[PDB]
Amino acid sequence: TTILKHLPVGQRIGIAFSGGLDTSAALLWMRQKGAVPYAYTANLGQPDEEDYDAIPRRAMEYGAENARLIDCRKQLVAEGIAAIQCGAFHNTTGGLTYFNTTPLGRAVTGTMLVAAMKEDGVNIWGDGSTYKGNDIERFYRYGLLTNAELQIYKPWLDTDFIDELGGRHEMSEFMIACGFDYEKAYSTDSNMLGATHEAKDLEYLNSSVKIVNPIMGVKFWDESVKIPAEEVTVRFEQGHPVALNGKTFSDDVEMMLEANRIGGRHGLGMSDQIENRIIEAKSRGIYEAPGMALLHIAYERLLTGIHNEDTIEQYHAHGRQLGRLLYQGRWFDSQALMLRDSLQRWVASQITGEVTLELRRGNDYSILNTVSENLTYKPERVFSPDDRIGQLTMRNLDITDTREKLFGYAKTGLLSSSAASGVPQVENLEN
Amino acid sequence: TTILKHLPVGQRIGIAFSGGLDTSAALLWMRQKGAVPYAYTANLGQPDEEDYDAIPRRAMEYGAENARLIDCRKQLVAEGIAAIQCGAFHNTTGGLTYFNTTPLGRAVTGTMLVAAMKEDGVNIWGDGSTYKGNDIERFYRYGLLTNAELQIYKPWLDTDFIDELGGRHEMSEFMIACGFDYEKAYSTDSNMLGATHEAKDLEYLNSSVKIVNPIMGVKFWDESVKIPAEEVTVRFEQGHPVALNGKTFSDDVEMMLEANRIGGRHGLGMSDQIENRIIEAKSRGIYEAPGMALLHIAYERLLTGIHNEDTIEQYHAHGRQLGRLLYQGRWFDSQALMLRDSLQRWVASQITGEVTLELRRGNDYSILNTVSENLTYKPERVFSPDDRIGQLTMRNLDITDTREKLFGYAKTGLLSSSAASGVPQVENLEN
Amino acid sequence: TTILKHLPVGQRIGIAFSGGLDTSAALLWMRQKGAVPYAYTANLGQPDEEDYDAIPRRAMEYGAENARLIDCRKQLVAEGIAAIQCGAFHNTTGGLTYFNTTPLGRAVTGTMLVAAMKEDGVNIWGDGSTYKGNDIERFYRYGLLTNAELQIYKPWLDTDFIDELGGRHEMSEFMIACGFDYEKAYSTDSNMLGATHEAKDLEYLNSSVKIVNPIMGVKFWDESVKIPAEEVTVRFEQGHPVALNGKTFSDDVEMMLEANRIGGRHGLGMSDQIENRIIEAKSRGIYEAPGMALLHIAYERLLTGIHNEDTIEQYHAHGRQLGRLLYQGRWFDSQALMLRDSLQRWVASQITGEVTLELRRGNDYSILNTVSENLTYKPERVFSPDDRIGQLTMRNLDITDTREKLFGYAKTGLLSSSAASGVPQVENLEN
Amino acid sequence: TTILKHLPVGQRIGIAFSGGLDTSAALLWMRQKGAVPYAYTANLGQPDEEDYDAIPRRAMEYGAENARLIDCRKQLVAEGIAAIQCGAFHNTTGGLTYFNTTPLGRAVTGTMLVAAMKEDGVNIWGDGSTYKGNDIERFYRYGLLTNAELQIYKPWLDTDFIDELGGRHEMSEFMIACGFDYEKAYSTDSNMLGATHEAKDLEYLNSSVKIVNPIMGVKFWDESVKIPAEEVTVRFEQGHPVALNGKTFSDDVEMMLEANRIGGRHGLGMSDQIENRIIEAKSRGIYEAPGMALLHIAYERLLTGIHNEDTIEQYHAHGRQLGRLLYQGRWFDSQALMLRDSLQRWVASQITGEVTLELRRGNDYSILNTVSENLTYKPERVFSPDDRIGQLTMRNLDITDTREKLFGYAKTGLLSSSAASGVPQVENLEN
Ligand SMILES: Nc1ncnc2c1ncn2[C@@H]1O[C@H](COP(=O)(O)OP(=O)(O)OP(=O)(O)O)[C@@H](O)[C@H]1O
Ligand SMILES: Nc1ncnc2c1ncn2[C@@H]1O[C@H](COP(=O)(O)OP(=O)(O)OP(=O)(O)O)[C@@H](O)[C@H]1O
Ligand SMILES: Nc1ncnc2c1ncn2[C@@H]1O[C@H](COP(=O)(O)OP(=O)(O)OP(=O)(O)O)[C@@H](O)[C@H]1O
Ligand SMILES: Nc1ncnc2c1ncn2[C@@H]1O[C@H](COP(=O)(O)OP(=O)(O)OP(=O)(O)O)[C@@H](O)[C@H]1O
Repeated sequence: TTILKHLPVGQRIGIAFSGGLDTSAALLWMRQKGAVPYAYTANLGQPDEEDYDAIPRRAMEYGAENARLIDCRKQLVAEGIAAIQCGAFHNTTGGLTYFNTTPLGRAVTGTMLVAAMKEDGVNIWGDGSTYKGNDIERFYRYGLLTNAELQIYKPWLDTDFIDELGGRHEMSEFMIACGFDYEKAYSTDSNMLGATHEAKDLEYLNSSVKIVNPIMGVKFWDESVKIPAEEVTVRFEQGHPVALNGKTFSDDVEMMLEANRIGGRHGLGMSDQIENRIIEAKSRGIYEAPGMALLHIAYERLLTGIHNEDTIEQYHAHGRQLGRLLYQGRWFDSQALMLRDSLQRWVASQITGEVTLELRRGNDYSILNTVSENLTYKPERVFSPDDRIGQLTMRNLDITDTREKLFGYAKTGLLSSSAASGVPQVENLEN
Repeated sequence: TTILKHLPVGQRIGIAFSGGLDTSAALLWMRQKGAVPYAYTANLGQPDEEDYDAIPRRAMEYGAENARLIDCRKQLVAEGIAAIQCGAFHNTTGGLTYFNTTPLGRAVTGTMLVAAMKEDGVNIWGDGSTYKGNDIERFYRYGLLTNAELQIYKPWLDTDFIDELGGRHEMSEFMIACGFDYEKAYSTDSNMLGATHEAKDLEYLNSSVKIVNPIMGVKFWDESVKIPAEEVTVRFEQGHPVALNGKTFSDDVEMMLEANRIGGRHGLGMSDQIENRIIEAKSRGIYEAPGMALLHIAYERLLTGIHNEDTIEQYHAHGRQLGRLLYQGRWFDSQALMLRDSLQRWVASQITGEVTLELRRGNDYSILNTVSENLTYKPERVFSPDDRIGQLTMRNLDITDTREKLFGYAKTGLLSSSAASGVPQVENLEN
Repeated sequence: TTILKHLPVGQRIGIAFSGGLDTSAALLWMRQKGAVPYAYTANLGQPDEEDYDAIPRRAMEYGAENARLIDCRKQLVAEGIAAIQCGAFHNTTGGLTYFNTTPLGRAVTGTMLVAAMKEDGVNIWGDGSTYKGNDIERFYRYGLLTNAELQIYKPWLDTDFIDELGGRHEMSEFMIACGFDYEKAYSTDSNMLGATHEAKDLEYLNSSVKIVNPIMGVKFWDESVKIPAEEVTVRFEQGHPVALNGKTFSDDVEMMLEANRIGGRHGLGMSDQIENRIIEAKSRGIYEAPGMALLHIAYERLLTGIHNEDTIEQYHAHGRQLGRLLYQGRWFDSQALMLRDSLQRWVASQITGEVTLELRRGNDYSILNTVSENLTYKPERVFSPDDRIGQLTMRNLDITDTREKLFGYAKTGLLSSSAASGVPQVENLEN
Repeated sequence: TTILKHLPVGQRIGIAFSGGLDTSAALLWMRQKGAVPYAYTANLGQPDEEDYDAIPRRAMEYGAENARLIDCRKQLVAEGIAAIQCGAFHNTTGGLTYFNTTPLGRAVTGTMLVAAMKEDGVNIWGDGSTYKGNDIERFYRYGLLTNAELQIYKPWLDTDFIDELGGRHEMSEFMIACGFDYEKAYSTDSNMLGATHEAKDLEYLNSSVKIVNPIMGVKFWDESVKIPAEEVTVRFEQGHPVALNGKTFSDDVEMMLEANRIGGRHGLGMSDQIENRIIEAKSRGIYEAPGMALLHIAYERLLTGIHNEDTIEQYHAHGRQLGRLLYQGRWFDSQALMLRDSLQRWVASQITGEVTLELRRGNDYSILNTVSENLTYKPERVFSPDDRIGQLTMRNLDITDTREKLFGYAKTGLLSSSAASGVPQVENLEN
């Protein structure tokens, strides 16, 4: 089988080790019960993490056979930039978008840590994501995709485990009992692309961003917090974000880190979404992604000045589709690769230019300038009145056909046959 | 022919009379040259219009055989609400949307004024839209659609006319010469759904919202302008917006007028778009639509809590498609009616509920509450760990197929065959 | 729970009783083991069924508390006609289509039999579909959709059951042992809309239609079988198929039965498809649907003469999407209803006319005539050379933008910069 | 201007010279009137053309300054194969498809002949396509795309020309008068990918394929014509068609020529389509494309055995969209390149395998075998009954939401609240 319901005694088990209580207690438990756990910690540039190096040490202290720190920032930022280039975001509300930051983190974490484990001769994976969420499924697909012989063991869904220790307090009393010493209004996941806040009090639709203490930006909704308007420039070269406020970077990680600081000072990008889980039930989250939002705005502004209507519609439609696949843990499936590759090659390749913005609070900003060697937009941009008259006349054929259709629809009752207005009246409950 | 290149002497000609210099001079000229012009003015609830009644009088004074004021507010608001229900908006940049307010105005104006003219035995139409824009084509389609025998005469594209008087000063000197007495950094069109600002200085991408004196809201970008945060509630009943801040209205026109005041105090909805004209060339505009934006945000928030993923994706895809048809002057074509009707019946019908927002400046706002008897979202909402294990296992078949595809793509060079990362590397210029 | 793993002793259990060995043995077993089974047989107009009345009698003989025959033909044909109107078919190969006949049968069977059971105070359902196929899931969704308190019991996935009797021979020896007396190269499912043939020898891609003994048509691939060319006319009225060869019918069931005879004499509609199961693994089937195919061809021919390009594209795109939802057992989900309703109202409503065809063997036929009061097509159908010149000239703006894009793509290596042909060369493995 | 209304005396004019009466008379006339015409003939592998070499000679005899024969077969076949790989076909009726053969011919002809002309210092183009069709616009876009300074001169839309000689007889009397010596039920255009038949008697929907004398295949509808069943194998390697009946070819042109012979003996691929012109009016045509059809069938059969559901849906949707762009003369526009490139790279690259078919008459054939190293389909292809039970159970959340929606739709009147059937009844004219 793929999913082992019980602890594989004596077997080498890889654990995606975050360092929290859940994985610490599970690691200690798996060792105590006879398994040989190996710890793998992903450096994802978590904004509230200042000492990634201490994590593998705690894993060793708790029983890990070996513990490694895998740096995933470069790959994370590369995929985040690809998402920006593809507009691979689908959970939107009134124009505010969730930038699929956790989905991106799992795609890189799931593949890189499993590759690292297979490299160390480890073919069993364990991660603390619960059986009720999206993550459990994302890690599942990316892992089996990377290692065909990968088997999954999640002690948290093992009777023997859940039996004795099953709650937070249960795990804490367990650590104490094992000889080792050692709560918000919501849970937070984060990486350098963004932070998500969900569960607990955020489960209630009457809670709001007001109970959140943002970790990548300021509380822009608090009028007492001072936020000076700020001018910012964002420049792209062939789809690559290369300069912020005229400064370049040694690598994309440093660029994204700076994008985060700029948007962070304003709270740019924060949204509140009710979304659909992979298991077709809804969930609610409050999200942060200051740098992604900054790049996304500049990218789209350039896009509107550089590409034609049909190409921009493909960016939107293929982008939304890709966003859903990314969210489902299918970022590397053939249908996703095809959409991503096509958008990167034909849309992003031409995105060269610079956008100037004035940022104030949250999502309030203004566009101040747009420049590009590739613009198809031109001020006061060729044809005569007579050329237009002919073009207008060529429309008569189709207008006549449409007029006949309206007559036919009125006849069959879809449009009111009695409309002393001139405005066709569609016959449904709303009109 | 349909488009008459020269003035039809002695013939009754209908003129969409706005009251501006252009149509005033044209009316006087057409009468002077032998035609029998009839004036029709549409009451569209233009925000900067306080005396619609005086317009037909000026038409009479300038030579109109008869002049009528056609009230189009009810139809305008009805179509605007339908657009909200259908998310019929397509020009977006970073989540900021143009609400197709001029397109909606033309659809109602073009049909209603032509119906009024045909009613008075008038079968020739003239309107001052230039031969370089979208409007000329919108009025053309809606008119011929409403009156099969409609012929078009636009003096502004008549040699005899353009010859003598051809400029603004030319027309002004013409009025004076005819015995009658009588400039911004951009041109403005507006109706009660919104205001558009384009041309002149706005043709330059280095101009911005800063040179605009908004007519439906405040200058939220001016830090010296004081804008108190404000809580607002918006309630829908079966897709119909029925209450604002707990108050109902005698009709939808009054509701929209109030929505405008609420969003106006904050500058909600304002955007800057580079878009594609019907003639496939780009144009730039700065837009206002405070009430539409307010309703749009609340509607979408409810939508995310009430409908499933596939239904919401149809709202987005069909909505964007509909927005483009609306923009092209095809709001009543069969393909548009089908999308609009389907969305009104199956999506809007279930949109019942109330959304509470906190508005600050421009597009900076927060969602404070979302309630609905039709929510499918439920706090802490059924299945066991074992149920999930089986569901996860059912994925293996497709994961194996995908793994084989990745192998095949690496083999054919689409993915790097040499990737010591674990993260598949797509082979294109961006990666 | 929803799915009962073990027999609910003493409880009333509803069984979708087909009369085959599987359900006969299961019914006898469930009674013998203490449950109180009720039998429900759906009359679906199975082509190879001549005595539906005897089925409930055999159920009574085997232990059914009560047995009913539910006529589902009218609903089946109504849904089949809706599918035709919506082009709700998605498994196609070289233009040959699977008409989703089993999916349609399950939607009507699953809802109607469950309603019948709930009517008799029965709230547990059992059906013999295996745990490896699509059907098990289709019946599951339609049942719970119709009865919220419905619980599922499938003895075939019950250890106690599978234990003792688990094979065909096991069940046969069981009947004998219980006091009652009593194999092709593939399995067949069928209803009056079509017949499916799959499994066994058809699992192999080197098998073909040659091993199939069609039950709704002749062996058109056998040159020794004589098939006279035949002229046939098909007439629709507002989307409803009303006449075949000039004759009308007392109801749609009789019309479909005649459509089947006409197409059957030729083998019209037969296809061989490799498709994707709901569980994302592939399956292979050989299908028959002579009447559906006949109506589908005539409907589409009229569609091409009556509706415009955008409307026809929506028919194809929304139709394919709907076909997939139908196949998944989601024919009544909101996203499906929206697509189906929109197509029926705006596309089908205008389909009035008659198509004449000459049928020969299999899918070889010719179109001989197409007539319709609603045609927008007209022989030698308005504009001048000068009108076209202007229209062509209006294209220059976009052509220039496209030329600049080609230059940009060549520059970035997507198109060959070295092409002494004039034909742009896309840079990928295929060119 | 771009389109010259009158003959540019003394100027070098390039003429796409087919050799027919129309271009022969125009060439002679343009020389006689003072222009300096250059002739360019495209070798497109026209099936009914046995002496392409004589064409430029006749051009020289009629006054051409120089005349060249440009071989376009290789490029034509390359683009035709790309279309097959992308399923770039959109005019379909009952599964029968028009393979966009003229659109492909114009894309190669328009670009290659203009490049040849610009090469000879010729910057004015003339072609005999009428102002009422699609071709005039296709040649227009491909030409200006290839040569920015290209100007168009079509004598057929020149008053001076149309004045004196305007009809066929007029042109014939003209040739005689100039010292040179020298009708079906429809017009035919053709190249090695296919033949189109339209106009004249085919304008009437009561005409049929029976009045057509096919030029690429036999009259399969004539029962007296003997057509022996034939087995054929088609093999692809990474999307490239490489073998037919086990034989390979020196180049793709020879392969396509053989594909044509094979399908031609049976009349495979012939269809009758009512379609929409670029100018939104309908037209009718009868088409031949035996080789394209043969490759298309084999390609799709392999596609169904190799790619997953989402990837196949993209092939269909993106393919149909691409087909429309191709038809409009936009085969090289950015939105087309993006769709074509994505499909070639991610779908076609994996199409390796062989399909065996039995061809009889017209579109009647059977699939006999399908093999591929890349198949994801496998006979008797992993999961247990318990795994399926859990997977089925995970559906309850969404089923409950859907049940609530049905209740809501019944409440708002979209579904009958009174349905003693169990089958939800959609409330519209069709049900
Ligand atoms: N930086 C990291 N390195 C390695 N593994 C990690 C890292 N961050 C998270 N994980 C793994 O992912 C699991 C889930 O993450 P986390 O506990 O933060 O999520 P959550 O908010 O509880 O949501 P869910 O349970 O749905 O995943 C952790 O138990 C751990 O196995
Ligand atoms: N309220 C109205 N009632 C009747 N006709 C109107 C009204 N508003 C505008 N029109 C008609 O529409 C024409 C175009 O409107 P307007 O002059 O405001 O547009 P514009 O900004 O110049 O842009 P364009 O020229 O592209 O339309 C006017 O010349 C007039 O004929
Ligand atoms: N006419 C009918 N009336 C009632 N129930 C039926 C009828 N036809 C089929 N069924 C039910 O559907 C079940 C599955 O049908 P059948 O055995 O014909 O399918 P199959 O070819 O074995 O494929 P699968 O197992 O995937 O359904 C039967 O066991 C029976 O419960
Ligand atoms: N092989 C060729 N080489 C060069 N030019 C060609 C060739 N075939 C066709 N053309 C050009 O295309 C024009 C149109 O082709 P043709 O006359 O065959 O089309 P048609 O059936 O009359 O339809 P339409 O007028 O709509 O193009 C010809 O007048 C000629 O200029």
